[PDB]
Amino acid sequence: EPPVQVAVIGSGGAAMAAALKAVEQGAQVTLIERGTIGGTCVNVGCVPSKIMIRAAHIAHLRRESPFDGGIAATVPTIDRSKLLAQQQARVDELRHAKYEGILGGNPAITVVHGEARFKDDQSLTVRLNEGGERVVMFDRCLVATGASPAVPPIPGLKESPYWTSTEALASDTIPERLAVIGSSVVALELAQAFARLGSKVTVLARNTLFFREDPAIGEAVTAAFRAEGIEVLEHTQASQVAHMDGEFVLTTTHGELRADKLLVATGRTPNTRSLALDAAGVTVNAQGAIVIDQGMRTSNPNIYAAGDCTDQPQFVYVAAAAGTRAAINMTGGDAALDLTAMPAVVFTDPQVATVGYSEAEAHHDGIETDSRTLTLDNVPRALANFDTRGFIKLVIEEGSHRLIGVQAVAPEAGELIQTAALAIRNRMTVQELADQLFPYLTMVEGLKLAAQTFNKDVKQLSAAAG
Amino acid sequence: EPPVQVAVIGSGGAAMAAALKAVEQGAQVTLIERGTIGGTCVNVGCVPSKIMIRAAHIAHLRRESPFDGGIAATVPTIDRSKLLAQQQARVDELRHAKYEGILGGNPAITVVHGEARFKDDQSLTVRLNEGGERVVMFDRCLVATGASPAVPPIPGLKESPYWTSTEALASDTIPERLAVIGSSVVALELAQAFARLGSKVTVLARNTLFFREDPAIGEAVTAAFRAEGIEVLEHTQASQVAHMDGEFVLTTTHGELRADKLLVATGRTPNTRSLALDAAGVTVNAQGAIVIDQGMRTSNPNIYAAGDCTDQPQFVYVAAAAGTRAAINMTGGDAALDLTAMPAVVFTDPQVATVGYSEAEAHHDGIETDSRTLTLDNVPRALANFDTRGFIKLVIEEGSHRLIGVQAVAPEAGELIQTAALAIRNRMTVQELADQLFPYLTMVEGLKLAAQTFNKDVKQLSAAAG
Ligand SMILES: Cc1cc2nc3c(=O)[nH]c(=O)nc-3n(C[C@H](O)[C@H](O)[C@H](O)COP(=O)(O)OP(=O)(O)OC[C@H]3O[C@@H](n4cnc5c(N)ncnc54)[C@H](O)[C@@H]3O)c2cc1C
Ligand SMILES: Cc1cc2nc3c(=O)[nH]c(=O)nc-3n(C[C@H](O)[C@H](O)[C@H](O)COP(=O)(O)OP(=O)(O)OC[C@H]3O[C@@H](n4cnc5c(N)ncnc54)[C@H](O)[C@@H]3O)c2cc1C
Ligand SMILES: NC(=O)C1=CN([C@@H]2O[C@H](COP(=O)(O)OP(=O)(O)OC[C@H]3O[C@@H](n4cnc5c(N)ncnc54)[C@H](OP(=O)(O)O)[C@@H]3O)[C@@H](O)[C@H]2O)C=CC1
Ligand SMILES: NC(=O)C1=CN([C@@H]2O[C@H](COP(=O)(O)OP(=O)(O)OC[C@H]3O[C@@H](n4cnc5c(N)ncnc54)[C@H](OP(=O)(O)O)[C@@H]3O)[C@@H](O)[C@H]2O)C=CC1
Repeated sequence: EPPVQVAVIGSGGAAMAAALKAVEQGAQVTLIERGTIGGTCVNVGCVPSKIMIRAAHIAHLRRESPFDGGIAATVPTIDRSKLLAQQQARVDELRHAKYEGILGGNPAITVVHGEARFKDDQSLTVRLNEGGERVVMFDRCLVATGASPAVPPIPGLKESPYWTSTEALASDTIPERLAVIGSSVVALELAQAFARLGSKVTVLARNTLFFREDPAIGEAVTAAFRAEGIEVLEHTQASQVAHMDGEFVLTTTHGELRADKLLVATGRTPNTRSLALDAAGVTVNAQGAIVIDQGMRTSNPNIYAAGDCTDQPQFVYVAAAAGTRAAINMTGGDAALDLTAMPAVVFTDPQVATVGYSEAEAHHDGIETDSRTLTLDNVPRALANFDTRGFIKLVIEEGSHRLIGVQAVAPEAGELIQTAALAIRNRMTVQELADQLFPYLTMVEGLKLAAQTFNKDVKQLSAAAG
Repeated sequence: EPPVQVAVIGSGGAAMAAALKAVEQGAQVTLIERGTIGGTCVNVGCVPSKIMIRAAHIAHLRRESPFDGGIAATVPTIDRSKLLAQQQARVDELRHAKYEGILGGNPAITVVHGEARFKDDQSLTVRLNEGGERVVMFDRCLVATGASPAVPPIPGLKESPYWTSTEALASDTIPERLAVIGSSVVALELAQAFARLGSKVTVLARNTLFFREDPAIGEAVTAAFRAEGIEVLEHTQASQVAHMDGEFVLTTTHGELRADKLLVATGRTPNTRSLALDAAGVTVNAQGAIVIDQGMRTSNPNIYAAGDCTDQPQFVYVAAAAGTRAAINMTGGDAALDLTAMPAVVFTDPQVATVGYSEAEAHHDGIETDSRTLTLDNVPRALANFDTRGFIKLVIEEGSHRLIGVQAVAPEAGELIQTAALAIRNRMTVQELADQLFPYLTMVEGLKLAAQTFNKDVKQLSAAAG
């Protein structure tokens, strides 16, 4: 029973989880990474972005609050060089501790610095970063190559000095004027962060914000953004980009827009063109994403794929869960990833959080539904904070009354969404959820209150009644 | 089938919930209140305190943050007159909308302004606020008279101008120096609020903070308090209070302590001495609390009790839940209050939150346990915030591995505790909890990470792995 030889391409959340699990299951791992160890999350994604957003939150609350009648506010001076140094130090520390140190301190793992492609379904050719090549033979291989920022084909954009999320996060100055092309998670998390740290921000949204989500979400976020001075140009696209006399000049229907920096946040495409997937019989879809089943199996039985390079949702917790289960299956087990109560959080303020079905998604799947939308001016916590921006929306199956989805725009929406996720996992009805005790003056109490509106008027119920 | 005549004494969370439910069940309610409509929660409790604490939070973050290297901070000027006006306006608005307007706009409810006592088990004598008396006959009666701040018998205290929570919340100035006697929820929520709004605060704790809770809680809170300049004198009591030359002078073992204002927060005693409970055969315990079963039944079958005047936990959500169920039982039903997954939240920063059993409580009930304590320096969200004060502690039944309690000291602990409450309600094991997807970079993810440490090393696991 020789150790199974497992090859892993990448070192992000999917690859790390797979490598560690494979080792735990008795395999010898060869991990190939072309760039910085740790991939997107630690280096240019979740961690640095959430740090910058937290800095932004502090800046914002120093600038303004619902309590300014009685607490003086100031325009705080911002030293982005110091903020960036702090951010990078945590990134570097986490990469060393949770990635480099975990791979380096493990004798069942060989790390190769190079770019891999398939030679056949049992071997990779690696172009080594120090030059030349090496062949890596494997019994099983996990492709976990992630994704990269997409670039729309706008004339003049390619040759201009524009930013993706990577360059934005690595910037050592807050630009006076920031233009943002895009209208989803990356665009809006970063637009609000930059605005709060001092930029005059203009968002060019080709449709409306969060266009593919329940429309209540985009409506609430758009209003929030406008309320703190972020310009949101809906149904607006740039037809030309130019960079002249040190600034960006964007041609749009709304007229000419000028800015010091331009962030383009228009999706992330799977990193698969360099892999020679045809050499291993691994099928992709029209977007270039590797097609997998619930066991992370590709069209080739020796090759698995996990994370953003596949057709599954792009979140680090999905990538990791998928990597872990791919490893089980590569080492003789039988695991499947279940996404039925997969929550998602957008780190704007207020936060967006979702889990399960929107009304529209349920209808498209042939489910009969009812819903209730509780505005935050009904939530004691929001009233005590004097900030009632947002809502909590509950979606149920008609008849069974089973909770099947929740969408919320609220401060701490990301915290309360997990109570909704566990309710859905446990197949609870809204009456059962409403019957549980919740602490008074928490945002999560809003789930109880929303659940109660399926049977009675919120305005006619007394404090913590239920 | 004549309408059942239900009398309710009080107008707080228990009484309101009962009155409304009784009416919904077809009864005619006579509600007797000696003071301001709405009782403790709306007027002098939960609502005004959480408002003041939120004001304090803004003041604090304007003063200091983990991002001060790159974001300038100031000592904000505080106008407590304006803050108090804002606070009171929300209190007054909520009393009108959720209490007065709900009672006044209901023809099945008669409100009597006076102090009730029992004449016998079918009638009350009410001393009317406008003078004279009235007898109220009833079929069933709910006693929901709440509690009042307790006063320890310290020489000189009684005749000094000290504060309870009521006077503290109603104060129009921030005192330069505030002394606090007490070491539990009221003392510590208000001590930190006043400190953050500008007071130099000294807490006299007769033992340690949160003495009756898992000791990890008090340790974390004490450290937090000291870290922001609140003096915590453990194992310290005042043996004499004097008020001389405009200031309080407290004699203690640590020597003489002087302050401008003194808050005494040493418990809340049930309001039952004025009720003539012996006239109706209603038994109290040694503390004066009305003894009730899970159906809120007293020793007299026609008389029920709910909220802080009983021996059940003192929270507005318990009082309301109990009032609602008492009403069901007063109108021919069969309901019981289940407190097995009753969460609790303390609105310090970081928050304290608990649900279910501590290790000690489990052991005292004959349950065999294991536990894990995850320090917050292991939680991505806390690391991204550069604030790793606190912990998340999980308690399980040995063998079954069922989660039976959670104690947490963390920002947003009150939000994440509800996920723990639902896990416990649904009888989940820690492995089952750990197997659920949680969003990355939320505080609630900490529950997943803690759950995972029952089977493996946190430090050896990669980002969002599970
Ligand atoms: C700004 C930003 C913020 C985000 N915030 C969040 C968040 O808050 N929460 C959340 O859940 N998700 C977030 N995401 C998404 C999350 O970061 C990704 O879903 C997750 O990191 C994907 O992990 P992965 O392992 O699939 O890929 P990656 O982490 O991208 O790793 C893939 C690795 O493979 C390497 N590679 C590619 N091709 C080859 C090859 N041929 N040979 C060798 N090496 C190769 C790449 O260099 C890369 O290091 C964010 C993303 C961005 C961009
Ligand atoms: C500062 C503070 C902060 C708090 N914060 C929280 C929190 O964040 N969350 C939480 O869950 N709980 C909190 N509590 C506790 C919560 O407020 C109480 O548990 C809850 O309000 C109790 O409700 P109740 O209906 O039992 O009594 P109450 O609201 O006290 O109502 C009792 C009423 O009966 C009246 N009354 C008494 N005797 C008679 C009589 N003989 N005749 C006529 N009328 C009478 C009283 O005047 C009073 O209005 C807090 C308490 C305080 C003091
Ligand atoms: N908190 C978290 O969980 C985070 C997660 N992520 C992950 O990364 C993924 C990628 O994020 P993101 O880049 O925001 O992309 P998304 O795939 O979420 O959305 C694509 C965005 O690009 C717009 N778009 C596409 N093409 C064009 C074009 N030619 N011109 C103008 N706009 C265009 C879309 O507009 P329209 O909608 O109108 O079509 C939409 O706003 C996310 O979906 C998420 O899974 C990223 C950051 C944070
Ligand atoms: N967020 C929330 O849920 C809130 C809830 N409440 C509710 O109201 C209740 C009452 O709160 P609180 O007044 O804090 O009382 P608690 O009953 O929680 O605690 C009593 C406190 O008084 C101290 N004490 C008692 N006698 C003396 C004495 N002679 N000298 C010095 N100290 C003394 C105790 O010390 P030791 O512990 O050492 O014995 C302890 O600190 C709470 O238990 C809670 O149920 C109140 C505020 C907020």
